[PDB]
Amino acid sequence: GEDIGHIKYCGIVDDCYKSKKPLFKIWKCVENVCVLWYK
Repeated sequence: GEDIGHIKYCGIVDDCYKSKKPLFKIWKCVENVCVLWYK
């Protein structure tokens, strides 16, 4: 299990990642933390 990574307690609404023009939806605000693509 993880242990204090590089989270930031949610992003803002739907832009957790740091970029105003990404390539694909990955980082999202979930569980009050930054989560990647999950199927």
